[PDB]
Amino acid sequence: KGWKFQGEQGEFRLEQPEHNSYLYFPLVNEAGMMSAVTPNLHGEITSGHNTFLMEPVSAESLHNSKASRNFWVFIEGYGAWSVSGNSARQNAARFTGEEERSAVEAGFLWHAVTRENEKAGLKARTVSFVPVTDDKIELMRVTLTNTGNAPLKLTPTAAIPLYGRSADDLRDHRHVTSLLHRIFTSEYGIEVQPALSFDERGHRVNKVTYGVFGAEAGGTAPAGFFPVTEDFIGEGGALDWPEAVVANREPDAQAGTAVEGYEAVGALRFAPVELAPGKSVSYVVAMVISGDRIDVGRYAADYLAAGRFDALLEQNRAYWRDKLDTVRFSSGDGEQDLWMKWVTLQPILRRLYGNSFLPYHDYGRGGRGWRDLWQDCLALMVMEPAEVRHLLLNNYAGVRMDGSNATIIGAGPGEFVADRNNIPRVWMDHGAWPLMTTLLYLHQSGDLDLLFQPQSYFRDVFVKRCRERDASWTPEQGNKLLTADGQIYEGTILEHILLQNIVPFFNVGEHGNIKLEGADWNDGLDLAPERGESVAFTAFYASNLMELSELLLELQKRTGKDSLDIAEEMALLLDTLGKPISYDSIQEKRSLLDRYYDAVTPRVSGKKLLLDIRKVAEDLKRKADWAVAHLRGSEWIQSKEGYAWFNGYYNNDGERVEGDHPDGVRMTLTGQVFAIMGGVATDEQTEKISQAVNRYLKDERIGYRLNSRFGGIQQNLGRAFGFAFGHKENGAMFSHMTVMYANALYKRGFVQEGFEVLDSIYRLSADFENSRIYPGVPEYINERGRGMYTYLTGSASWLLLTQLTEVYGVKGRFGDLRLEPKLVQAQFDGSGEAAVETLFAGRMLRVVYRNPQAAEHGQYRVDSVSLNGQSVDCQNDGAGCLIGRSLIEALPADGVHELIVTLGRNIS
Amino acid sequence: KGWKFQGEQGEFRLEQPEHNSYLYFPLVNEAGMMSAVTPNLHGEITSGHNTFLMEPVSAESLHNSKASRNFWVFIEGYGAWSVSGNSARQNAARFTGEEERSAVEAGFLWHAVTRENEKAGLKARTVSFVPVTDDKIELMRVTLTNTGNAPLKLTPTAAIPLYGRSADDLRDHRHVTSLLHRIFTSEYGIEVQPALSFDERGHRVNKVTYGVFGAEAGGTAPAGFFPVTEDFIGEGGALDWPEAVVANREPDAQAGTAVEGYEAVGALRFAPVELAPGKSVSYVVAMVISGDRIDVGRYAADYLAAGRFDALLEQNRAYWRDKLDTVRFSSGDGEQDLWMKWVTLQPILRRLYGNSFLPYHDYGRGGRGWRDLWQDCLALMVMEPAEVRHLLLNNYAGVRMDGSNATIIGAGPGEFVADRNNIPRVWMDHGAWPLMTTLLYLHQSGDLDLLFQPQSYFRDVFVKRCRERDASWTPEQGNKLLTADGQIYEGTILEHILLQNIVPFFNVGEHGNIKLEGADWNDGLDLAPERGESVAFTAFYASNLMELSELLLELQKRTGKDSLDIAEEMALLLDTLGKPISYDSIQEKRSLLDRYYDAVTPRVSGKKLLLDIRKVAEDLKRKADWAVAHLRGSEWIQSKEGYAWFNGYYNNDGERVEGDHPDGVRMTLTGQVFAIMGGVATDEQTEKISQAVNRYLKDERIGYRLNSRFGGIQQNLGRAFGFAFGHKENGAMFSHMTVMYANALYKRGFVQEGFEVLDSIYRLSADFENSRIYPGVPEYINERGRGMYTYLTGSASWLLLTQLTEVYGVKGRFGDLRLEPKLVQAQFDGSGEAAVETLFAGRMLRVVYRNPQAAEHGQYRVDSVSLNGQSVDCQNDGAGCLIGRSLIEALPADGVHELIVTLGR
Ligand SMILES: [Cl-]
Ligand SMILES: [Cl-]
Ligand SMILES: [Cl-]
Ligand SMILES: [Cl-]
Repeated sequence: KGWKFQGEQGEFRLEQPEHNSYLYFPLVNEAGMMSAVTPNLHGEITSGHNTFLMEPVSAESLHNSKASRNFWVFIEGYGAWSVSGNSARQNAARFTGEEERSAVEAGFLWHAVTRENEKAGLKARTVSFVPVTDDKIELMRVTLTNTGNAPLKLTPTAAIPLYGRSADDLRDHRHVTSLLHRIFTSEYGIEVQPALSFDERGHRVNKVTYGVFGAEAGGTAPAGFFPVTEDFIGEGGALDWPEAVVANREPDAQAGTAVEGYEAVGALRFAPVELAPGKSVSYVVAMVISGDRIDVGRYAADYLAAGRFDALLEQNRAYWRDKLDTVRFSSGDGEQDLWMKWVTLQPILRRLYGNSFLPYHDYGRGGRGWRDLWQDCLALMVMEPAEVRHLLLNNYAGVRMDGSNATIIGAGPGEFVADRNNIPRVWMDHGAWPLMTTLLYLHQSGDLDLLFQPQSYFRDVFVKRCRERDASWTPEQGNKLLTADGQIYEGTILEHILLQNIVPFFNVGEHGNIKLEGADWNDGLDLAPERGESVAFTAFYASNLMELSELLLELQKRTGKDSLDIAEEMALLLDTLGKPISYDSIQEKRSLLDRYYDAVTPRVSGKKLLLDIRKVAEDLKRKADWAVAHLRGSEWIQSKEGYAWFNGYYNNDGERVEGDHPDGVRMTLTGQVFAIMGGVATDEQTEKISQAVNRYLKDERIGYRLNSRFGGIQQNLGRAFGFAFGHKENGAMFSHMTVMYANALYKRGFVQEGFEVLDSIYRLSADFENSRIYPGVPEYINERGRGMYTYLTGSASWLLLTQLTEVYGVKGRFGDLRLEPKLVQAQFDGSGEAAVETLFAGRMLRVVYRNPQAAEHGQYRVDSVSLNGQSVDCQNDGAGCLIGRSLIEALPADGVHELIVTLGRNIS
Repeated sequence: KGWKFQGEQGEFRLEQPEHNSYLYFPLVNEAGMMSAVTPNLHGEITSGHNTFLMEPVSAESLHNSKASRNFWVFIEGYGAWSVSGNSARQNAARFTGEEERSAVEAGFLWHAVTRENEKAGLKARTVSFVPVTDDKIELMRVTLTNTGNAPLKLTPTAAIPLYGRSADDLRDHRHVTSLLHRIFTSEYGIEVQPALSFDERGHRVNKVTYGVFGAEAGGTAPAGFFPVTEDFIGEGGALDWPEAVVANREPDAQAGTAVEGYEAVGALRFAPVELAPGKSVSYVVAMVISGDRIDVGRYAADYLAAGRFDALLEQNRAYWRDKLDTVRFSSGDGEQDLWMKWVTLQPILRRLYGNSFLPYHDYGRGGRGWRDLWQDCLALMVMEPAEVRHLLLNNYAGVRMDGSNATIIGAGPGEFVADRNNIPRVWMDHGAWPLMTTLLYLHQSGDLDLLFQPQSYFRDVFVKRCRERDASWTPEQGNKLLTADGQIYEGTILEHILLQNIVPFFNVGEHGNIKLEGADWNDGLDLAPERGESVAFTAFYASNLMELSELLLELQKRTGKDSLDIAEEMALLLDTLGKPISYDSIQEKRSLLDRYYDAVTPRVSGKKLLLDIRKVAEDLKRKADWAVAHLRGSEWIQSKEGYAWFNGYYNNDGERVEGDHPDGVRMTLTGQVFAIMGGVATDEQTEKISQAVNRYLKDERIGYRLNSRFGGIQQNLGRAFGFAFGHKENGAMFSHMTVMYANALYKRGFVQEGFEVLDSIYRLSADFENSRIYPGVPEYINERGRGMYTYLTGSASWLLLTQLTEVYGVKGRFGDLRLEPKLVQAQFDGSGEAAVETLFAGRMLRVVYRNPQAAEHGQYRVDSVSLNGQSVDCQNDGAGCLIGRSLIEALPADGVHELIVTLGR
């Protein structure tokens, strides 16, 4: 019943594709055309929240709305027929065993729908893609073929239903705003340019223009048009059975006609044609969004002229092949290797959609959040590392002097927007992710000097981590932290990082773990700001502080830096250097944090202290050691049944969330992941955690759940518990957290367990009968096994990163290349090999692991390593081998350089 | 081919009704169930913005969404079939000449869709109505009849697609919010009660429950259910072709099943049945919204038991017949008389829908605006007068001490909400409508003492007609104007009225007419707050001031009141009493108004002056005379062609809006109406205005336009000009203003002209081929002749009122009954009669005008008047005859009392 890969480049085919609800496929470009296309050509087309070409949709629209893209043929002796099956007549064959043969084929990045009218002897194939040009444009090519024994007489009509305004107008002033429409017909099609826009921006003049144009393959313009939706469908008609097509009416309008005040359709009537047996005719349709009236002449020459569609499709295929060839996996599981190419696409899709504008993602307006700033750097480090350094530098401008950060991202490089009107949430984990991302950069690049670049701090009306409003703020101060004498304060990137991690350490709740604030990574743990605690992310901050300590000593060891320049007020938080407070006292830690807040609000002095890098490291290690001992001694729990794991949470009544409970044990995956990843969990505790996970969270049908079932809503904890169990942030297999769990297991050497987790995600995703999704990893697998919120999920970045840097084990260590395979025997192919092609230190490498002895992980070691046909010496034997960055950089820039790692068995 | 009336109570029928786009019919009750139903059973069902049972829709949804109410029959030998024609199979017959025979019949207040499957020998009839009980409920009865020669085997499935949450979720978090759904099945159907609500109110616990229940005619419960929409439609299915029906699957769920996290459908599978030739089976479906989980047992007993649908439908018919029988017209145009019964319904509909929740009305959230507070009193004064006095008193609490008013209406009696976050618009005409409404009340009731009742004034952060923010404001001031000593200030209703009308007099622009502010009645004249002027409403205020003057002298003449108690600071604005300023000086009028504003901001002193009622009247007449002379002398314009009329507007560049212009003369209807109505236009000017209207605004196809064509957007005037010409506030036949034009013409004795106007509205509305609406008056007739924004339009209140008080001429004069017919000869029936049944001074009267000499208007007069078979004396010959209120009040309370007015030459 499912899709099947064809060829070796990731192309797939699915038979009878409209027999599955809710399917859609993405077409997008950098210019900003963002489309979704279903098996009957429904979906949406937009350049932003305020500029939808086709009507904004959600999931239920995909079956319930008749307004798909469409292309009609009026077939002599048969009548009206949709090339995608979206007509009332064709839809009425569903569930009667009389459905027409159909298929979807797709690739990088294009989509093809096929259909056969056996009765009439007609076949159609409709190819959709977004060209890789600088226009906001989607193209469609319909090819019709006479498969029968006699000539067919056909009258074609393209029909792209238009919306042409803000999603704010979907219902609210939907009809009123239709009165603002202005339609202009020209030789090749229809433009709609509303006179005004009425939406949440207010009432303004509009110039944005939405166009539908078309031509025959040979360049011939349409014979005429039906630009007005109500006239096209006819009195009592609809877009899946429109009178103009069904009664084969003469066109309403020719070129040069203007019509005002009506909903519009890009309905293009082509000349009738006699199609000989075995012959084809094709039509090209272009859907365009532009900032002003369209130069229809240029668009016709560029997109509709004979041969342009085909040339541009080849350009699309080459551009996407080039983007995705930066990472290629090769293993014994060829299907998973191909599925991984789709995973590899997803991080790009998230960037170019702004996590929005696909049917399930029905609320996004295309912006970026704080998390995205750091997360987007993960795939880029592997696939396109040139801009990573600049992004990281810019991102740190968003940090406040209390360690919190701006939460609305602006247009410009390192631009952040203050909202003085809405009191914003603080997410307690926002300070943890930046160091994780930045450390990866440091280890891939070797660019330790990034840490000493200067950067400003964000400043707005909100102080003491949004606990109060500063009465002294003005528009005249601007959005940057100021010194006493009025200058923009600048500190090192490292100063920003230290602040982000040290502040949460002191911001403890009544049970001594770091406060939940408005939520952590689970945005649905939003109802415990007063007394909630994220033990889960206390582990992450503990680990961050420890890594920082190690980082600083390594900076001294490598850079020779003996000193750190830090704002003088931050010396209060590095209490180990002066008069140390008791970290066992919640009162003392909170009081100290209050003194710090007072010292830096509204302004800093601008004086900096130069502090011994070892002494700062020592302070960070004291904090980290304290947190580790506290978590192990106070937050390690056990059920009566005998399983044990880490409590992740305290609720808004100050109660421990996890453990035994009426109606079942309560456990969270999030409470385990960072404990494992960061080392708070001992090896023994990690083994025990994995047993508890497998007992309480691992579902036989849907895999590793985010949490076990809490009965009913949990109004002292979060809105997540209002979702049905097994959906979204309540107990679904939430891919992002599950992948991080696997990553954590691989990091700690629990390779078979890690493998099981990663393999479960793939198996679930690829089990089409239940998942009902195309190749890729979804945001979650739900209670019924369905894949939900496709393509845009951050889990793809983590899956890609984990497969590369943990499973195949190709990763940087201070700029040097560390190779440490964690492949299991089953992953090696019929030639005893598994390989990855990957970019490192500006060179493309094919890292090939040879396991001729077919040893399991734990039974093998690196016997020898060769590069470009020559022996490489390595500065390690245990763990894995380490190759100096110079040897990579010395390779030629052109071509793929093969690096062969031969694996042999262990002695004794 | 249009609708046709059947019988004499306003019931109509339309053949092949789904052959027309966008049709819908309203079903509503006082309890708050608000529904729309189309010929294929689409539309919507809601109790408010946040509590939609069926998905929120606009006009395009009515064809584009498959999620109609539906009822399916799986017919052995034929397969799946929709009783309303909404299946993929049946829709595919449209435009092929193979469509099934169908009809809509409707009445007060119910709807019936019929359909025939000729192939199978099956007929269906589906009746929808909202019971007039205290529940928020819609009922549906489907009756199936075997019209063939052999038994039919039928499997029925009701299917009401559910939404069950806020319109805010239509797309935004549509899917996320589906995860909050909780579905519960019981013996008689399906309940959906979301665990939480996520909408513009925030994230909250929800208890509201949406139910779909059903039974066979005899009370037998459904055999089972398909509560989950995706399971009902099946993989790749849709609501117009759902697998559960099409493949005739066994039910997914029985009573006692709970399902969480999925969009829901009220899909009720009834037991299969063998239907004999000629025989019928019926099913009843109930759609319910409740504040908490539904007592399904009680609903089954009350709504699903054998015979309850029929009893409740009869109760519905009797309730609505009783509401609408308060006004009945009878003339030579029987069809118009019946169409007027639908017009008579509309003011009730506007109240019970809150001008919202019908497909075209896709933005209203069910509240009331300032205008509604006064406008709603119009229909109530003639249909249901008991609460009118209380409403009027409460409404005046919303006036600020600068004559402006609150624009957000609250929950409680005379509750008004401060806006606070948005700097709000001031609508310059908001102060004019209250006196108009109140004067009508005074003349219908005789209750002159209303004018002396005390009332507070509204107070918020906005002062000087929202030109500045009060620096002294806090939450601790509260929502009411305070005295110097800290007391809530109270002034008479008359004080409020005087203020509302005197302030605009001084608030003049650079050309000397009253400032446009954020708009007048045309809400789309919103882009000239700095320099715009509404000459149009300057005429209305001029007339109001003159009527006030007359009112005060009449108060003295009747009440014996020699004094008016008025806040001392308002004496500044009655400058005729002290040191008069020059009304010819814009500077002096504005300066004086500034001194007044300063005197009452932030507080009044609380001291009142007693002022001679004649002297106040004299001040008001001076103002009114000044305004009249200024408008006649400065705003009367003429085109080069020789037509002449009143300029209505100055734009934000201080330019005169109307007159000759490149690409065509610019004229507004609004600039004429109040000039005529209020007397600013002389009789000569009124004749000339009517010629100019007919020349520039009267379209042969669509009737009296609101304005002539201004080419392109007009960003120094208003957003209205961004609408396509002939739509909404840009040049459509906008019924409300056109009716007021007619009213104005009748008032001034231009009866043939008035008749033409009113008759055009009817003809346009009833020309179904173009209008494509059911009986009633629409908000506008558009460029293509289509009726738009049906049912809820305030034009119905004006049409009703004008037909009663001007055309038939049955109106109050200080509580006495004045009869002054303005019927044309063609309006009299074959017996030479035209009549109106109407409620006056608490009695139902049938006023019959007999015109045996067939005289035209202007050629006839009142020869004699008789009441219940006895001669009535009249205290008037000129204008019309006047009957003392006592003679009416002395009549018996039960029954309709006939009052025969014989007309001679
Ligand atoms: Cl067929
Ligand atoms: Cl956003
Ligand atoms: Cl058929
Ligand atoms: Cl509202």
